[PDB]
Amino acid sequence: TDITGVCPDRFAAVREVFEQNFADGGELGARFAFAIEGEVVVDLMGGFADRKRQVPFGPDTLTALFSTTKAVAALLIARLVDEGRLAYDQAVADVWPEFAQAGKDAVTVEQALSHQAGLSGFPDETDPAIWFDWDATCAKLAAMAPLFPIGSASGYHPVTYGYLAGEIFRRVDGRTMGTALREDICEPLGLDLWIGLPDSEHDRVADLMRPTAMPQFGEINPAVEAAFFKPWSSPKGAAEWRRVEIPSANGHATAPALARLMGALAHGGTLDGRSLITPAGIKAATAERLRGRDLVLPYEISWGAGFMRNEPNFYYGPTAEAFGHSGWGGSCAFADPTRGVSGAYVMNKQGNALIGDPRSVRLIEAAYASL
Repeated sequence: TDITGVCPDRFAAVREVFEQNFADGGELGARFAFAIEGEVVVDLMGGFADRKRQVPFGPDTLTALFSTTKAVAALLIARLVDEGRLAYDQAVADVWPEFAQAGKDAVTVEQALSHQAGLSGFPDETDPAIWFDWDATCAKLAAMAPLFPIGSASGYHPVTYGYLAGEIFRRVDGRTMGTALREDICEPLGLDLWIGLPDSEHDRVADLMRPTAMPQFGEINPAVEAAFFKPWSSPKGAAEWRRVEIPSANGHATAPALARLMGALAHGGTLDGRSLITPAGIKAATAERLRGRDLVLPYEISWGAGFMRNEPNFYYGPTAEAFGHSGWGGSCAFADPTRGVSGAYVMNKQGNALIGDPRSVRLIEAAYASL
């Protein structure tokens, strides 16, 4: 396997681990980026963008991020709160009056973003194309009765979270998340990161290789059932799925784009001299809302306001208070404000680890062991 990119002598262990991930068919293509105070210092590429292995996974290759996108949604909300346009303990119904139905009139923003609001999936018969109709999806969520109580256990919302976060954002900011992301962050800072991908970018999107075997969920319950095991649990063709905005699942990016964005959260909220958020705003967004066994993801999880915190599983390295989010098949992006570092692993061969895919964990551990 030809590994290319930048990797200083200080991070030689990262290149070694990266090369080993490609051994014995562990990859199709992948990119790993590691940043110190917002500056990308490691950016390695290997393998192929296409299932035929005829096209290199290269500098402009975009990949679907799946739930790694949720870290971007969380940041966009965190900015609204930091700007004083929204408060984490504000009732969702205050900005989205229709949400008050079925007893949800007191659910707060931070409760929704930490998977407490009981809307992990639709339990009842649902058209599987509803997800392509933003208004119909939000209307169904607004009318839905929660599947479990606030402040009991989190029950990860794999798809619905993007509509909860996105609609709160839209009603407060005015723009969609993807539009604000592009206008306020990605265009000015030159980040190759998108929610809602125009057709002109589709030719550089990597093929995906679907998992060899299903992930091993925990005990069945109505939340995991609705979230993952219905005919309608997941979202028409590949181009429309790219074009629309699904802030829980359909972001597209390169690994350095995510490492730079999370790097700003690791470096006082500033990226290339531009303040995205205050330190106070970062601290408010990442504070633990609750911790314990998740009803949907088969893990003990400490949730911030949409960010996954690192303890107790340490899939983002050794710092307990680091944070980020991981994606279906193995991608991830994280920030460590304590050490000032950030990183992202973006690949197109999907594994069956819902979080903590060992390809990403080994790379992050090698990066930290190089510090």
